[PDB]
Amino acid sequence: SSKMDQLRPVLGRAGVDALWVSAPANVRWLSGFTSAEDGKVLVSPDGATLYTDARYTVQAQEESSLPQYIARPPATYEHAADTVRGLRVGFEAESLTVAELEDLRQAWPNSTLVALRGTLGGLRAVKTPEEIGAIRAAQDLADRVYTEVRPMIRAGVRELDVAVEIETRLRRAGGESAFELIVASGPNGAKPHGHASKRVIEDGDLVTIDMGARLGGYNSDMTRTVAVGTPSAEMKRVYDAVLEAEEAAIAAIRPGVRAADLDKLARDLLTRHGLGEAFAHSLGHGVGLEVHEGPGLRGTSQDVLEAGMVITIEPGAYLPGVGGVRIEDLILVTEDGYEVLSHSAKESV
Amino acid sequence: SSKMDQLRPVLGRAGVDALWVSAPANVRWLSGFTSAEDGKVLVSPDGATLYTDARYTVQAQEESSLPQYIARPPATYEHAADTVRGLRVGFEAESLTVAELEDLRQAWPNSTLVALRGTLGGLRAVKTPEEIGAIRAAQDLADRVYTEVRPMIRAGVRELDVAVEIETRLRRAGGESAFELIVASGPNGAKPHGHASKRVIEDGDLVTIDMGARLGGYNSDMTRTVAVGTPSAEMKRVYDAVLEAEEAAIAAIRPGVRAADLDKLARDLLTRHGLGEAFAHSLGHGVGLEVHEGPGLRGTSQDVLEAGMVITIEPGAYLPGVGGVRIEDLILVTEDGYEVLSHSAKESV
Ligand SMILES: [Mn+2]
Ligand SMILES: [Mn+2]
Ligand code: NA
Ligand code: NA
Repeated sequence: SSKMDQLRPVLGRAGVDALWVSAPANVRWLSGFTSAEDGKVLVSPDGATLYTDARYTVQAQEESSLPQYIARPPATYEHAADTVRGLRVGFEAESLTVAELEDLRQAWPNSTLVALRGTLGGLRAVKTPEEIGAIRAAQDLADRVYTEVRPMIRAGVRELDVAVEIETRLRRAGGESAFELIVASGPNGAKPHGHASKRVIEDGDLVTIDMGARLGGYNSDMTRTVAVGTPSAEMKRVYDAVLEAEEAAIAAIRPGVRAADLDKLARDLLTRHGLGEAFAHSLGHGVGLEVHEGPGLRGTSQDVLEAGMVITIEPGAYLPGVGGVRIEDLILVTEDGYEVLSHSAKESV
Repeated sequence: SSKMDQLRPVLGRAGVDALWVSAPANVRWLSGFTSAEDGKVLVSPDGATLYTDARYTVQAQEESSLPQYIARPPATYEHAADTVRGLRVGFEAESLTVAELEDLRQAWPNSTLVALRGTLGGLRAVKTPEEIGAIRAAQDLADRVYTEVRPMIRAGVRELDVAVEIETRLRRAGGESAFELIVASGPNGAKPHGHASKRVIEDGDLVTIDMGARLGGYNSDMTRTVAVGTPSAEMKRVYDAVLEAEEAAIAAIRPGVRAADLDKLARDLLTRHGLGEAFAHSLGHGVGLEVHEGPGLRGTSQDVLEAGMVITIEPGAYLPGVGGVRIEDLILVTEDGYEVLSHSAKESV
């Protein structure tokens, strides 16, 4: 099915006649426009139109699968007004500011603006071959840079300086770091939400490297933990347990599997190995135009995996004050299983 | 005056009894909390409270000048509800999403939520000595890195690689690039909104470097243009005109001067030197917790400079297809004039 034909039944079920698309990832998903922060799309009974300004005339003509109307706000949505007269027009309430909604309400007095909250969550969950190709290119860049930087990860090096080297090489390659880099050594390994500090890596530390590349608008995401010297017996057990959990959850991926059941498989396994008050509260997430997008692999998830989805699998176990381990791979769901896209080594410790 | 005593009369004039502060820069401005994306402040007739979750208990106790209530959303604003019963509660409509407003409306059914749009613009325009000190530290880092990287800017080097070197050194120093770096050489100098491309710098090019450092939460901002080899007679005239405009506008800074009149001084000067269909449409902006904040130096501005404000002055002239020049300094308004905070050399071409 075409993207528009995927979207329209979702709008029907949501009880709207039209949709003002303002989230940059959904503007780009629908239209192909790659400067989507400066575009908007109106989906309506008359079709679908990309709105952007005259700086982007040539670029939008070349990129957009949708006809274009060229103007700056507020001319864009004022021009759109007659198209939406008498209609229920959905908008993306998790994205749109109150001021932006006020602007639309003033411009469309003969329309009913309808807030959509979770409605479009996971709209982009299934990727086309072209999209998968772009994600592969991003992840291949991430793997190349990780493999280049890995030998620098040794005693005497600051976490921060490992992160700098990763960022440097991603940028020199024409990409960028997809999110704030995590290089978490020793007790810093036990803090999720920690990034890369000035802490110097020492012999006996595990080091967790959580990184991704954004390249051509698409993201990748992986996590590795490595040993510098010989870790404690305890941190080795932690590492082996998390690796066991990761490889077990990956091996259950197939069309039709419930995201929540993957989460349960990992938490049960960690619990059997003594780590069931220590683990991460989501197992993973979709990756695409955003680093974090649908589906979600929480215990409460109602998502069901299908072929073409790209997700992470990332069990984690944290021992506050001591250390912690995360290991994550980027996975493509296939017609009868999965394909691991992230190829960097997973080492023993 | 204290920050709260600055804010309360603004709220009075705006016709509200209370304010839900959600913009991270204003959460931090009022409270001192430095992880302000994960905090909110309620200003009310009962006082002012910082809301954040238990991950931040110790940090918020140490940092916050305001009492704290520790919880995750929605417990935070549900706990706040009885404080705002019967009140007109302002919220920051340019920041808050529609979904976030819906959440507050459900939690505060006996309150009236009042959208504030431009109300708090320039709230943070005047800086304290401590704030100025933080901005000086950021700009000093920017100057140090610019001076280190300047000699690499030569024929044969990609724009992108100059940007990478800047980013690398800012990050290694414990800061970061404040915004997407611009290194614009040759005809790329004529494109505002261009950043750093793979274009190789050549003899005869001007190169425009637009950069800032974020350090300890505060930003800096400057722009330099330099010559690689000998530029055309025309681009030299452009450079000299823009430098003349910049130094003229800076020299008019004092308490009481109108931001719009600074803009007029620069556009008149560029027009006298043949560049009055070529120039930038704002002369500059405040800098602080955000790179772009009040005041604004557009022709339509109603802002008036006062002592303690930190602003940029940045005339620009662009010759599409040929080249362009921007030059910018970061300026502190003083009791009877100004002080230039950005110290990097401004060269002849
Ligand atoms: Mn990761
Ligand atoms: Mn600048
Ligand atoms: Na991954
Ligand atoms: Na400046």
